Amino acid sequence: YTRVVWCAVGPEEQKKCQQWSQQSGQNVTCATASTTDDCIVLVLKGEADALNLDGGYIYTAGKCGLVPVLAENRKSSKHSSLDCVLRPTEGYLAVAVVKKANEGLTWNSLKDKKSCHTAVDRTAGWNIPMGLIVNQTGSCAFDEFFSQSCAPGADPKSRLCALCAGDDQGLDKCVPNSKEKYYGYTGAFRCLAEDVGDVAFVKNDTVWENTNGESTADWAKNLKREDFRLLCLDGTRKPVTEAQSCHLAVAPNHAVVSRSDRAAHVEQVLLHQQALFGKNGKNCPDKFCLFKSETKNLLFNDNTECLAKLGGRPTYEEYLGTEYVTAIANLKKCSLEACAF
Ligand SMILES: *[C@@H]1O[C@H](CO)[C@@H](O[C@@H]2O[C@H](CO)[C@@H](O[C@@H]3O[C@H](CO)[C@@H](O)[C@H](O)[C@@H]3O)[C@H](O)[C@H]2NC(C)=O)[C@H](O)[C@H]1NC(C)=O
Ligand SMILES: *[C@@H]1O[C@H](CO)[C@@H](O[C@@H]2O[C@H](CO)[C@@H](O)[C@H](O)[C@H]2NC(C)=O)[C@H](O)[C@H]1NC(C)=O
Ligand SMILES: *[C@@H]1O[C@H](CO)[C@@H](O[C@@H]2O[C@H](CO)[C@@H](O)[C@H](O)[C@H]2NC(C)=O)[C@H](O)[C@H]1NC(C)=O
Ligand SMILES: CC(C)/N=C\[C@@H](O)COc1cccc2ccccc12
Ligand SMILES: [Fe+3]
Ligand SMILES: [Zn+2]
Ligand SMILES: [Zn+2]
Repeated sequence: YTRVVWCAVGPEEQKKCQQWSQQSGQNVTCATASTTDDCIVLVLKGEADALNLDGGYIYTAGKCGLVPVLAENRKSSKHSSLDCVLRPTEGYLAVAVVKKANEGLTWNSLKDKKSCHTAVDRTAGWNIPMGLIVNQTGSCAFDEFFSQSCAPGADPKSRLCALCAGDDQGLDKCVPNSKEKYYGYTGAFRCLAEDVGDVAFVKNDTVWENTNGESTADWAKNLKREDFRLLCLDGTRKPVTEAQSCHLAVAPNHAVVSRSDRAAHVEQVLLHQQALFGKNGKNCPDKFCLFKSETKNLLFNDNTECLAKLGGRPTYEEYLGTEYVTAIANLKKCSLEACAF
């Protein structure tokens, strides 16, 4: 009680966690796994308490009895009167992004192109676009739709991993952690920016955060918003300013999950942790900021303003929404209920 073990995915999340652990006075400690699924297993066993998950994994976790505790909440124009912790979460926009110079590439001509996914089983990077594609083609052969992909977490020797690059040394090709060059929102967008892939499946925010000087990372320094287009489902292409009307779906925010028996305790610690290291935390800019990691989205997305209370004490199914749960169920038919472990 009062002590929470956080599960870090990969070495860079471990390093961030160790620092947070140090600054928390060991009120938070760290477990590390190579994959998010392994972190989920550590939580089930009771060897870790919590990690922040994409909605695709909240679905995995939820079937195993884990619960949403607090959600990532980003910058808002509406509800602005309300305190961030009490403000409802809005959801992010899942988009398909292409290079402008790649003229005449539309939603309807993606077959045999090269693709960049955040990771297998993630909302924007996988579940939404491949759910749409399985539906549209009436085929479960989503391994044969694109000529080559980087989809971290797929078989490293299938074409779904052909475009993945591994780490500094070429090791760890296609691992679903940040050692993979093209892992996650930032990695998938980089995959597109370097013209390894033709399309990246990311969220609206990723384009903005890595273009027009917002990043300063060497691959992203010279990236310009006007050089990218969104692919809409009507066959159109739009500027990245038109995400409201050109997206694949609205995605439930990333959320902290814990075993239901630990939820209350995890919630209490985390609220106090963000008072100290969150956006206006006592200690953030000065000693440690929970929600920064130079564009890398380690443990939390860099654009998190705060972690919000849920309210309505939602199950994972109500948190994800029936719309999203049925999408995943339908897609998982290709690869009807149980915990995977
Ligand atoms: C790909 O297609 C599948 C199969 O249709 C989609 O599942 C279908 O989509 C709709 C939208 O969620 C579901 O209909 C709804 O269901 C409830 C009660 O059934 C109803 O009250 C709603 O107003 C709405 O009519 C439908 O259940 C579902 N069909 C099946 C067989 O499950 C799936 O969503 C698609 N995948 C993606 C990413 O679009
Ligand atoms: C580690 O956790 C303990 C217990 O929650 C914290 O101790 C409390 O600190 C606050 C602020 O200093 C006080 O108002 C309480 O009276 C303390 N006692 C309790 C409730 O046990 C401690 O601050 C935490 N350390 C860090 C740096 O996060
Ligand atoms: C797409 O994402 C971007 C980046 O998150 C959003 O632009 C931000 O909007 C907030 C408040 O709405 C502003 O205060 C920020 O300055 C913007 N960020 C940057 C870096 O430009 C944009 O609103 C999103 N669009 C949609 C349709 O959701
Ligand atoms: C008690 C419940 C209803 N309240 C908190 C959560 O459900 C919020 O979850 C959600 C978070 C983000 C997007 C979402 C889209 C549809 C439905 C729920 C979403
Ligand atoms: Fe996501
Ligand atoms: Zn919409
Ligand atoms: Zn409920």
